Amino acid sequence: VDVMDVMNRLILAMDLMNRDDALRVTGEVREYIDTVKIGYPLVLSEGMDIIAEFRKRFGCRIIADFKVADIPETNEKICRATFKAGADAIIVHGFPGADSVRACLNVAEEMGREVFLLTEMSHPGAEMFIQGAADEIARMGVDLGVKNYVGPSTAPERLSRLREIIGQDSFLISPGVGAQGGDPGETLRFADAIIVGASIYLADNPAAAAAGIIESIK
Amino acid sequence: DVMDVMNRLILAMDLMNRDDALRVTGEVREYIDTVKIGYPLVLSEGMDIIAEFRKRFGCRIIADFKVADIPETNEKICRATFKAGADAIIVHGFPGADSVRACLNVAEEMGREVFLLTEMSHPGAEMFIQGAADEIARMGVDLGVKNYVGPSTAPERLSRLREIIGQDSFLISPGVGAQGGDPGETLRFADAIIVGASIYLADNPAAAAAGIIESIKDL
Ligand SMILES: O=c1cc(O)n([C@@H]2O[C@H](COP(=O)(O)O)[C@@H](O)[C@H]2O)c(=O)[nH]1
Ligand SMILES: O=c1cc(O)n([C@@H]2O[C@H](COP(=O)(O)O)[C@@H](O)[C@H]2O)c(=O)[nH]1
Repeated sequence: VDVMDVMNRLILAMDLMNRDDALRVTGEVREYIDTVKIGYPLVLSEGMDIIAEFRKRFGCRIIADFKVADIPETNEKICRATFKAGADAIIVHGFPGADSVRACLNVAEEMGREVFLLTEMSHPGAEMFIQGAADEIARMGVDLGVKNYVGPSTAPERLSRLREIIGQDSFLISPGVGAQGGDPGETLRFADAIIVGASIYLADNPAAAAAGIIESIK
Repeated sequence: DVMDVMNRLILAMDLMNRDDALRVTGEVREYIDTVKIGYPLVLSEGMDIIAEFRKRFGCRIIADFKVADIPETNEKICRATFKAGADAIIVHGFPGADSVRACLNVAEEMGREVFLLTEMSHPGAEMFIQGAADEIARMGVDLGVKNYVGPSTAPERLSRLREIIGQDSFLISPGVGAQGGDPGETLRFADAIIVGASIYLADNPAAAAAGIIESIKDL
């Protein structure tokens, strides 16, 4: 169906692990972004309440990057807890199979939230097992009506293939830009938005880093 | 040398509120010294629940977080988890060797354990995990991983996993009870069984745990 709009096509990966730094750095770049990806590094350090804190302080969409990868019954519980904490969307692994994905879709439909299917990863180890399964995982998502996908900026031809599988109407976001070597502009040939973590949050000047990224893709 | 689990029985504590989780665990505390805590409880009550279990029950805690990210992020997850007091963490092997090593690095630094999840118990595991499982297990063996998780619901797969990891490795196995796995059959290959809802949702959890141990008193 209709997919979300991400301001400036840029999603902040907020993986700092203390609340003060996470809030401060996010504050520094709040003018450039309306969507923040929060994962386990921050949540396990500060608690699930950090999600509602971000939404209230910044008025942003929160994607919970929890790479959900359990059996269906447990996946439903994880999704329910996560959406109860205010997350707008959750990222789910496809490698555990269709029942595990459907469990997440069920909860997202009930609660009016979104699932992102992680089809392929950005790190070298992804080549061992994930890469060979990635096209089939993406097709599994398409066949189940998944609208939102995550694929790797560090493998542009794989990202291009993913876009071909999911079609032009699906929403695609892509990590590995900056620290992992992915290029903002090239990634946006295929992705609707890029995800950027440390090259912003570890920068001497995070606002300048975000502004520079946006300048390069204006 | 690997850990010893009292009565070869690990409680999967997947209740999602603190009072029920603590109470039910209290009911069965005499039967077990090792509890597996996952995201259902942790995301509902906070990471402080791990230290609470260790202090109240004196148990080993396995954090079932199915860690499945890039190496940099895996390191962060493991550090947060071990800082919260977890004795061990469960890590997926499907994201590959660098991602597993990141977890081993932190576990070595902090004096804790990694369990490698090689194969899963639910039907969807057939789609992608099953075909990779022997290679994931071999990857673990080649990296010196000593602790493994494999499925009670696929006994011949569990047997194959034991053949790959050898007799000296430690193997725990979920899917017993609710998912149809049998305690005794599973313990032919696994060092311990993991049991969740068939204990924690029972009308009488202590009776359920006692019944399970009674059925394996022989082993
Ligand atoms: O394939 C993937 C999937 C991810 O979610 N990620 C996540 O995206 C972020 C990347 O951060 P960074 O820009 O600092 O490399 C991290 O939160 C990481 O866990 C990734 O790097 N590769
Ligand atoms: O392959 C696997 C791996 C698991 O960790 N688990 C976990 O083991 C537990 C099984 O609980 P139960 O006995 O209620 O089915 C759950 O916490 C689940 O997430 C599993 O069921 N299958």
